[PDB]
Amino acid sequence: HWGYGKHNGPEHWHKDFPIAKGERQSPVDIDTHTAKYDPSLKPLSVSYDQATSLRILNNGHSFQVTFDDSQDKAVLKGGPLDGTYRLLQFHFHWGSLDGQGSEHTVDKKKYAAELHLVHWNTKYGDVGKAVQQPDGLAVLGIFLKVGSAKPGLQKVVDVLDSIKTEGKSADFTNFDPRGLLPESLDYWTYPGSLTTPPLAECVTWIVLKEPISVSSEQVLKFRKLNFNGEGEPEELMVDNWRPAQPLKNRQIKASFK
Ligand SMILES: O=C1NS(=O)(=O)c2cc(-n3cc(CCO[C@H]4O[C@@H](CO)[C@@H](O)[C@H](O)[C@@H]4O)nn3)ccc21
Ligand SMILES: O=C1NS(=O)(=O)c2cc(-n3cc(CCO[C@H]4O[C@@H](CO)[C@@H](O)[C@H](O)[C@@H]4O)nn3)ccc21
Ligand SMILES: [Zn+2]
Ligand SMILES: [Zn+2]
Repeated sequence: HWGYGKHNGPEHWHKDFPIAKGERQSPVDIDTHTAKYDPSLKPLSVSYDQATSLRILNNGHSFQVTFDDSQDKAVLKGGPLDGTYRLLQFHFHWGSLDGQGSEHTVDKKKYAAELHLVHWNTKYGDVGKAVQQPDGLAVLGIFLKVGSAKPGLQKVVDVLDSIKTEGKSADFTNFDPRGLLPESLDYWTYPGSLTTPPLAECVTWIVLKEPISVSSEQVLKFRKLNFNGEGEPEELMVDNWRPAQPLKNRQIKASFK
């Protein structure tokens, strides 16, 4: 009923999810010359030392690594946020070729991929309640460019052969998501939405300025995953990105000059 193909892709999503044409949809193009430096924005606090990864799963739209969010173990605070947001999962969006794959763009530039670390506001008790609130989630977005390998991604890439098709999962304990972060935490921020159905308008977006570099071999492994289930016609999981949506009545703020 929804995907990234011609007949069920982003241009169709509004029929089942009318909020797709809403006032705070994501992703957006980040126009760097219109984003305003906000000296009131605090440094982002990423506290991932006690993260407990659980599983890696092909859900037919991406692959995701899930975390134990039943306690304040891996949390995001600070930056534009009030209160504490627990890490639930990370996943990626990527392209069929290196010149596309990201969801956010920077002055219309598309990156080869984009990493989303999804966190929810503990004031609302569980993620299902958080997605119904305008400040319920915080998603840390990180761009990927192709160049050198990212050592902290290799443990992910090497297990993808075991979750090739929709529905497959595997144990993925003791994975440290700090290994996926760039050096700088300079960021842009704006209020937006989930980028997949149900497209709920519950996200404070925090998009890092500095991309991470991954190797061509690493992204090639992303592109060997399948959207389909085992035994169905093979359709490579590539181009699983929603394009930029209208900014409408929103301001993007920068944490840096
Ligand atoms: O593709 C995307 N770009 S995204 O960052 O906007 C983004 C955000 C999301 N979210 C959806 C939800 C609602 C609960 O669902 C979650 O239920 C948990 C168990 O409680 C997890 O087991 C499970 O992983 C799942 O995520 N929260 N975030 C999904 C896709 C995307
Ligand atoms: O003194 C200040 N420092 S400030 O930068 O914090 C600041 C911000 C503001 N505003 C922020 C907004 C919400 C976004 O709407 C904005 O985006 C445009 C394109 O999106 C149009 O919708 C509209 O023209 C608009 O510019 N409205 N006003 C006013 C004064 C000051
Ligand atoms: Zn469906
Ligand atoms: Zn995402």
